[PDB]
Amino acid sequence: SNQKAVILDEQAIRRALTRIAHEMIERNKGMNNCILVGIKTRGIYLAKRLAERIEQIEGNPVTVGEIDITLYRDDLSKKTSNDEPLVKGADIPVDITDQKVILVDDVLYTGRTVRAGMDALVDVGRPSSIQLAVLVDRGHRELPIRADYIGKNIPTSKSEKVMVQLDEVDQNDLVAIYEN
Amino acid sequence: SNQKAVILDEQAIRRALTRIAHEMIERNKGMNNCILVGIKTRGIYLAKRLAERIEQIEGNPVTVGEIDITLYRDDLSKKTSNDEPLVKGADIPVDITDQKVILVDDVLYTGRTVRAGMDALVDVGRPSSIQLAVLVDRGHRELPIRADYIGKNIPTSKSEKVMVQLDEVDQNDLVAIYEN
Repeated sequence: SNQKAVILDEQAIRRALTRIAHEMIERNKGMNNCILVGIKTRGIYLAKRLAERIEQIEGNPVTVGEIDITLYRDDLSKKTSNDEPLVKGADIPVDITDQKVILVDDVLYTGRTVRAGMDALVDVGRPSSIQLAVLVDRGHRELPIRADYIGKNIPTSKSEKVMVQLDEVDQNDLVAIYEN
Repeated sequence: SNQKAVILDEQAIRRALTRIAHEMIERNKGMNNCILVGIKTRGIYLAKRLAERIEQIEGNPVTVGEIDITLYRDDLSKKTSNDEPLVKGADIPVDITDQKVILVDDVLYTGRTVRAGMDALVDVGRPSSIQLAVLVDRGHRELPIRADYIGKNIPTSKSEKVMVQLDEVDQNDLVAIYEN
């Protein structure tokens, strides 16, 4: 059992998202004229949970969009994690120009997925600003990107992988770190 | 005289660049296989100064590239600062793929110029990472960008402008803050 450790149990996930929701409301005037955009399949589901939490706290709906991204690599190396983002498409159901957008990512690692998400946003509109909310920050950035909202920060080596499980995809809520 | 204040005199500029040069060498194995790329006219001149400082400390030359960017705005508002970057072109004289690149900016403000600089880099190659060095960070980010190396951090309001003067452009070395 010693090559996996739980870094967020289901309670901690709920608590972290609830805290992020409150931080969004405090920093962004109750989230009027602010849109959440998920990246990664699990980032999308997290953005939808966050929108529902903000609606319950504030009483007004929050719009959610999605950016569909797959990460590839240029070589045959299985150890190194996928680090070249391909934007498959995007669906943001309202105009973002002059609005605040918050990108929602499950795990902040190299920053490359975020960079492609910002590019996809500025391709469809001219938001007044883009912020970044992440469930876990595991360090090892390869770009000059930082999150505005963080569920939990953990130290990691490059030999490790962080796995997020969500009910919607995986039929359970958990975050764990694994040795590769 | 009370609508301008000097935040870096010529001594402080020299000292800040010398400190950034040492920090680059400590963090990046003496800057072998690391390229500096300036953005903004003054960011280019700063990158060339930094390269010369690293050469003097380490003894090996450092390659400098340039990205040519002009900032525009979509409206007639003179108060708000220019916030839409147009990449006019780039000249990076070596391949950047699998190399470390450091972008050099004079003043970090919204982050939008940096975002266009990263995009221009990933359009011509696949660097192993991109870092960011700035002479001054004046806050008020509009994107989730942070510098890796900072000469000086200052608090500012949106009513203020930061002016960098360099010998190469302005015939003097100074940084000041002004009330708009």
